[PDB]
Amino acid sequence: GNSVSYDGERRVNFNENWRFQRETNGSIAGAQNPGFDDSSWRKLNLPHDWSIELDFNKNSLATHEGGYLDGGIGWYRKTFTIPESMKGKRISLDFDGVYMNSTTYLNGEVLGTYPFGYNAFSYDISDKLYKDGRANVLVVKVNNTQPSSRWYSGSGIYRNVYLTVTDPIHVARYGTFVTTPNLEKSIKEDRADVNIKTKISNDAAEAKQVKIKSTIYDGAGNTVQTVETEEKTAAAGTVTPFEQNTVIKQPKLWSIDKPYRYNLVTEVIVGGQTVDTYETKFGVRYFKFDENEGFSLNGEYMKLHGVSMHHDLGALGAATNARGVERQMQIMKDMGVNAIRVTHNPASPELLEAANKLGLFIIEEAFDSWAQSKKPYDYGRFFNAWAEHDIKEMVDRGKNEPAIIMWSIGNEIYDTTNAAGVETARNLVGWVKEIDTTRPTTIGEDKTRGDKVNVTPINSYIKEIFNIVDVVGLNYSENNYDGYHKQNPSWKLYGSETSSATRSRGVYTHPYQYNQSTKYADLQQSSYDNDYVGWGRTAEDAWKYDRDLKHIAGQFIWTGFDYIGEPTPYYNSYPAKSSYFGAVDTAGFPKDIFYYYQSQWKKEPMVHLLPHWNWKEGEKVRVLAYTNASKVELVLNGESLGEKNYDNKQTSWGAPYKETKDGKTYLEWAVPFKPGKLEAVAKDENGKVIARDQVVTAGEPASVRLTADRKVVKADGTDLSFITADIVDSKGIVVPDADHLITFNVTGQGELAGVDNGNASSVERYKDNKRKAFSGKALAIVQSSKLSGKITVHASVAGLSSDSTSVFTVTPADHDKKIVAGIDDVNLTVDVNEAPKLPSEIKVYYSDESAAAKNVTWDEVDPKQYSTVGEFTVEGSVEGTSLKAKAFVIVKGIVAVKPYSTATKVGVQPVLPEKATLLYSDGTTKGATVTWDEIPEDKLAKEGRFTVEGSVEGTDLKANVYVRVTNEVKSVNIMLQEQGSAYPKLEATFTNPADNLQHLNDGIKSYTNNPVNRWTNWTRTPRDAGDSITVNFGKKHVINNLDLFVFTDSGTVVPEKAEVQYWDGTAWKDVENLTQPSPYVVEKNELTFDAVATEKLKFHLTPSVKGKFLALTEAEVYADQIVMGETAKLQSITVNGKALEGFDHAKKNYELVLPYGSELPKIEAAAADNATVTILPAFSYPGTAKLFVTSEDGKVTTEYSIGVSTEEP
Repeated sequence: GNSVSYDGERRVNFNENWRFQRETNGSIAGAQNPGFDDSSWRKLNLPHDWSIELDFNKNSLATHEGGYLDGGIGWYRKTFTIPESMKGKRISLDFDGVYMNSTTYLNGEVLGTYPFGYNAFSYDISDKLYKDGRANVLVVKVNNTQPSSRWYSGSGIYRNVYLTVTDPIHVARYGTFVTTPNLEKSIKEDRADVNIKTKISNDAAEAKQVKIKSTIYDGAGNTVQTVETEEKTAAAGTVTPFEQNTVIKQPKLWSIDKPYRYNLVTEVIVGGQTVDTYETKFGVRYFKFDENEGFSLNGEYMKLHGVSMHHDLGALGAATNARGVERQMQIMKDMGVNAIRVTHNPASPELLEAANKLGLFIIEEAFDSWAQSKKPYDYGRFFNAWAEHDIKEMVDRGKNEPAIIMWSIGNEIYDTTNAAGVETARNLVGWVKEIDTTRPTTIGEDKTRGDKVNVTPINSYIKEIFNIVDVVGLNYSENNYDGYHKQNPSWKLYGSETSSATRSRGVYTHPYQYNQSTKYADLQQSSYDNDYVGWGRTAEDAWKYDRDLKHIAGQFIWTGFDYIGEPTPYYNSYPAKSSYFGAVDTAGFPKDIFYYYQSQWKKEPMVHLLPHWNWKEGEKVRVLAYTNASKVELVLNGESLGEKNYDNKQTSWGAPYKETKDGKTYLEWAVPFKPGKLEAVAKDENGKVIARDQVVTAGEPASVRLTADRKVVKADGTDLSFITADIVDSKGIVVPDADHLITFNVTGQGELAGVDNGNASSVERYKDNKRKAFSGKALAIVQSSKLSGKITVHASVAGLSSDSTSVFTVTPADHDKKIVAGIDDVNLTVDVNEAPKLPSEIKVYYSDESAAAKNVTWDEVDPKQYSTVGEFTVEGSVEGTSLKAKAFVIVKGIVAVKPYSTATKVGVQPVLPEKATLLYSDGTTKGATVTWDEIPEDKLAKEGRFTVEGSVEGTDLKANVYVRVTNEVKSVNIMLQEQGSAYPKLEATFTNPADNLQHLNDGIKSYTNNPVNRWTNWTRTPRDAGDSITVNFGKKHVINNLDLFVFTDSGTVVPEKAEVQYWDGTAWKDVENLTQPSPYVVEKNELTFDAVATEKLKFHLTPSVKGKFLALTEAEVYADQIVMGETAKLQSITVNGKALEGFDHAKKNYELVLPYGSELPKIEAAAADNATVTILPAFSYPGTAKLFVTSEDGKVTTEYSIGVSTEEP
């Protein structure tokens, strides 16, 4: 409980040294009062979301709409003391945000409560604090009862917390309001009129004469204008407004492509000298929403290329972070976005700051729902009492911001059709108009959609509300865009939410089909932009609707970034947790629709090829090229496939745009896949090259190379660097479908903030060290600490060469001068007897992220280290700075023999794969083609195993493999009947004696005229729960089809469902390719279920019409295959052919002490009755050889580990 630091700064950071606890076994009595002992409670910093830390409970009170993260009640506590420096002056506690139903106590007394929680609030605290110097105990209770939102929201203090220390006479909470009336006219004379409607409050015991000095500061820092008011009395305890006017000569206008701003410093003067100062940054701008010409900033017309977003920052959870929000805005700007529609709740301050700096329009949403709540614990529970306060606070906070151009009142509100809804809307508009009057108020409506093909008539109350608001927004109602403009010329229209399509990264299924909200087995969505919710639209359709109409200001594509929760195409699905709507995945890797929108909006030339190039030989693959170029041709590994081009179509008012004759905005080809490289060139209207892009096929996974966005970060303790882990081919090409487990490791002046891959269907906790790559990529976030230095990140994958990358951490004072911040170390790996390569120039990283390449002098080299196997380091120097370089080089290759195993049995040759691993005793993992030795049938037609030599190609040494006695598979041929066979036997939960179950495979049906064949489940006792049928097999074949026909009578009906299953040999498991049909009582049917090892095949049923019983007519099944068998435990263990000390099942690990520098031991092990043993020869000095064995049929196994140890040097 250290005293808060303070050095005269008006606002003091308060995120340090807090304690947290989450209720798990009922209420924690006595938490609020100081008497509680929180010694055991964990420490942490306040940008924090205790709902992302937890794991995905599928029984969480929040269903799929919420991400399945648990909510509940959490407690926060801080003990602190006020330094004497701040005694006798006003202090207040400010929260920028804390989720639902906050209740804060101080010194064991209720300090206040605030339900809304998406919005900042404050409490006055000076009186409560102990001026005696005692320890003040602050407690915050958060009661985010989980069923409270549609989208995942996090929990706890997810925004920065501050203390505000000011003189008793001080500027108000938001006591500044900079506006430039009539700028549209005054700009003609290069003169920006300014008004400063500042406010000051006096908490002193008696009124004092007060004076204001306000000076507008240029962006660089030089002054621009100054003003000073005549002194007036400030009545004690009340706010006395002031107003000043000034003119700025030749203003620098804020613009999307040039976001300039001015800083205003208001100094309060009492007694002839300053007593308080306030900083507020504004900009000079003027925009108009015209009912005919739409949006236009300054005197320039421009469409509102916008996207909706959610406050969710991704792997960070709900916790705000400046760099993360900045990265999101920068990516969206790179997409060509102009405006951001903020969620359905107010914006974080970091979002507004990023918008101002990068130049993006912002629309603030007030509420997700009015009094009519949408969830049992939603905000509507408190609306009647807190709506005015919340809307007033939001408008007051955002008013000075130049980025904001709107104040949305709500969205998707189900009581908006009632008269009371109109009354509430009028009241809300009035409340908003009280503070701010220079921005329109709007509302997003969806009920106007109706049938999305026709101009739906408008409900009367909706018409009244639309008249009330200044600008009207529409949800998925493109059909009403032009009609309502004709029927209501006064209105101004724009698309609040359009094209709610779904798409996953790296998934390219059903290219030639468009489906409306259809689930799939793999829990994915096609990236061909052909899947959407029923009310949504294809992105091309929505963009075509918006583009053609002048009066429409623009659209806001839903969910620029996907977010946790709301997986609409997979309602109530168990593994699905994250929305698919994202144009950029949760981690931040763009999808292909990113490039579509880039081509559509950004004016720079570019090209992107949609599908990856790792398909099967001889297959036709749909290839689409998003581009704004007039021509494109694909050079398929040397030969041009064919050129396609656009037509420079012009809109009604003459806007030029490109599109094909067919009316498609994207070029397309149908190409038979040929492995190799596929390059595309964009040719301008004259046929001259303007941009290029290529996709090249990848091979086997080779490495895990890491890339960081910003290699230099600030040491403030919160700046982040986003590192991308890519599974890449030996050539360095990212493998399109790579999905492996990556284990990270971070050391230095930084910590692992989180990990991500973007797999919406993965339920792997974000706050963990390891993460499974999805579509060949993964993301690890590292945050700097208070101390300068470097952060080193290490990643490793089983079977692939590891990699490491560095991130340099400089102090905030350093980050304005290009002092040398560090140098990246070259990583090299070469075969034995292979010379190295050191680049003549290496990248030297100054501060300010202004890195560059510089000359390098490399120290002498001794060829001894490369005519051998091992590891070492090489040094160098750089002329520019005294800092030294460094290089790590790995030498590996042929060392010793490598273990391996395979399997066989009677009548079948062993499984001889055509590739062998180059798993030498050094950690090598290269693969090479192998031809295994021929074996005669004398060895194969009996029990036992044998050794087979692997004639590897291109390598000096051959591979040796051992044989298990379990493998069994022959063919996939068709079979009709068996003269002699005992396999076709069946059993069921119940069967009627008068209906033989074995008659279901006679092959006879009663379509024309034949004997009646059926099976009966009728019983006087109801059996509506369900019954199942089973069939056994012992074949070595693959199934071709499956029968599920049905017989019906006065008592029997069709099954409700068929939950087919397979028995590989140890349990029951559901089969793949189910495709169960709806009732089929009329005509024939055919099914082609997946081929699986199905020693016993079983399917469970339930009655289609309950109260009736089950029946069948023909359910023949055909084939099966077998894999596994039996074996025993471990028997042998050795080190360099010797024994081992203290070897027993009980001990976890064993080691052998060796002289220092000794060659790594050869470690071998064997198992009784020739079991599968995962032998692991020693590879390097650090590490231990860990072995695992297969034994018996179930959990029987034991971990055997031998750790190499040495003596001192």
